[PDB]
Amino acid sequence: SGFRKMAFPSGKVEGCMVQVTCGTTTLNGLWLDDVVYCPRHVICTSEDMLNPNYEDLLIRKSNHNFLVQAGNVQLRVIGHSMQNCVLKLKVDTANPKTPKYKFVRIQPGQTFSVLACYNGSPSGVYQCAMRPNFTIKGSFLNGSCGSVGFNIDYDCVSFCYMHHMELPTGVHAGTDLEGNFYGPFVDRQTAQAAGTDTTITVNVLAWLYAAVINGDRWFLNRFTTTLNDFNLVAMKYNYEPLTQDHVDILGPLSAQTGIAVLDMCASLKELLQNGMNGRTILGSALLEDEFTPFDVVRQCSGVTFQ
Amino acid sequence: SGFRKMAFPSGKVEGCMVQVTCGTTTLNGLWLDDVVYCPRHVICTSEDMLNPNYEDLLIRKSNHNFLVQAGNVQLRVIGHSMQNCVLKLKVDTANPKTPKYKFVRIQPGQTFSVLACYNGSPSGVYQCAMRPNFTIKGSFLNGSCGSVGFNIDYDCVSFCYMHHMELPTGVHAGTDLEGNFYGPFVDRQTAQAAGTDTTITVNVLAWLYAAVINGDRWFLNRFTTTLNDFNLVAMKYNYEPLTQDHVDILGPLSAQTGIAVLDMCASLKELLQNGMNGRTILGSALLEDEFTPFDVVRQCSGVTFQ
Ligand SMILES: *C(=N)[C@H](C[C@@H]1CCNC1=O)NC(=O)[C@H](CC(C)C)NC(=O)c1cc2c(OC)cccc2[nH]1
Ligand SMILES: *C(=N)[C@H](C[C@@H]1CCNC1=O)NC(=O)[C@H](CC(C)C)NC(=O)c1cc2c(OC)cccc2[nH]1
Repeated sequence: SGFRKMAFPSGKVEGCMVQVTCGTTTLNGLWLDDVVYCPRHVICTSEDMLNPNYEDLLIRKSNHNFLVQAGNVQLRVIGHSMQNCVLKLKVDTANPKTPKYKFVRIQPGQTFSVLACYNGSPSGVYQCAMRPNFTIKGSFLNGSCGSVGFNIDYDCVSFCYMHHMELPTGVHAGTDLEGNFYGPFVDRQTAQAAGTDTTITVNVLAWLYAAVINGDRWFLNRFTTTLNDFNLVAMKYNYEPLTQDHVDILGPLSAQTGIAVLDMCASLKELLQNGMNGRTILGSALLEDEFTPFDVVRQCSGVTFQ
Repeated sequence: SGFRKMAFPSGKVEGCMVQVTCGTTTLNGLWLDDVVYCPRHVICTSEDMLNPNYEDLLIRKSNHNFLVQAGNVQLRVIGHSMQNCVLKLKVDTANPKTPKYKFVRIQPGQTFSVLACYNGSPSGVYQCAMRPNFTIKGSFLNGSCGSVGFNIDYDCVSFCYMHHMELPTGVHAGTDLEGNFYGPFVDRQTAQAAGTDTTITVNVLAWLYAAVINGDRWFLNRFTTTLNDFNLVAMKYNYEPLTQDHVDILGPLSAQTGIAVLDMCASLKELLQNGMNGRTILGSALLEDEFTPFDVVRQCSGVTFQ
């Protein structure tokens, strides 16, 4: 029993983090096989940062301008290339700890673990959601760039995120491991706006099912609703429209708890309209939206990895 | 910027988790050097837990009744002993992945990372506090006993917790790695009460300092108070009394934010008396008490380990 924001064990990723230095700037990179992946702004100087021409800054640099070290081991760089917003440095030695791995572009509302790193060394791990406006609510300081987010499916690490910037509002933005930003952001020292963020309805409902599985049941009611009528209440309170694909995803949970999806929608509707009344669900006074239905199912059925 | 409940990177601990089988029952153990540590109730049969005589169940068992598996490697058991509520299995081979480590008995209000495991393999990691009533608010299913809690200081893992039971109210209890329970709990299927749980006042203030560091400042006020006067407010509201030791520990944070401890107590008093008014602090509608002052400084100044 109990239910926590839980991250994936980070052993397989800690083994891949290295420090990458170019001139003054140091950040993190990801060492897999014979390639190190790192954010490309490692090649900026404190002036050229307000609008860099990265194709023309990469030209002033040769391999040996790139200092890569795994722990105290220095790696020899034997090639370098730019793909979108990441640099890829070919190194002489292939990471003996390379896990079996995939590169995956994640979808809004999906969750992943972040291993926050500084100077190539892990500091901590936490779970995160890719918000609908393509930001994440993380904990990142100077030097954190190159930190990666990931999921683990059995033995396979799915890398989905590399960290690149903090926006004005204090949320975070970054790329997939192909260097393509999530969202409309660019890697330049400019003030960029994220759009308005809705709440992930399908996740809030999966959390209500976790609550019920764990004994927390005061929010259950006698009522019902329809997908279209609840969706009017979702608009008003800034929740993503709920779809029949979402309904289908909540079904194994609906079928474990004996509570049909649309009656759980009805319980939610009434929490949105009247609030919680100073009570709590799974220890929270707010509606939590960073658990996918998969997360709820992993944590209530006990899925392992190694 | 940002602030999350972060766990320590779990790599050094994953290398130590193994499976321990005694008849029908399988749970987790901790392999360090040539010794495996696991909860002694691995030797109970599904009947005997209501009142076990552990010395007399442990006598019916020989080395070879204990099957240890580290991944797929079966370890040979060459000795066994009971120390308080933990079994110690002497195995022929020393764990090649043994980190530098100590066993530590932590104090109420200190935090630690939990690596939750099943069948000897890691499922996930989250951060936890030892409540004042010596329980923890975790996420543990059947098979999770033997999961351990730990802190990392640079290169040394400090093991502080091994998981043994869930109480009626759905909180959790366990031992230090010498097998002594935190709290008044015993390892038998009996009706056991956690005491009344107070809130960890020194941690709530540490979270308010974190909030201010990160821009959340709306709870700051013009008023002040005294140590004895706020403590009258802490009693009524179920908070542990604040001491000048606590003041002294909150001082480096008071000196980073330019806010003396007693002015921050004053902000808290009025949150306790008036609520939050539908607002949030660091994304929470509740007052968080599972960040120690140390945790706040680790996360706001970016401390690393590996
Ligand atoms: C990576 N090391 C760092 C991570 C930030 C540091 C502070 N918290 C983070 O998450 N990234 C950056 O510093 C990034 C570098 C560019 C060249 C890609 N810049 C920013 O992240 C940045 C610029 C900025 C402005 O205008 C300059 C205004 C508000 C916020 C902001 N953030
Ligand atoms: C260990 N593998 C397991 C962990 C539990 C499983 C369910 N959630 C957990 O945390 N421990 C036990 O099953 C433990 C066995 C020993 C201590 C004999 N028993 C309990 O944890 C337990 C007994 C109990 C009773 O019986 C009076 C009543 C309410 C709750 C409860 N929990």
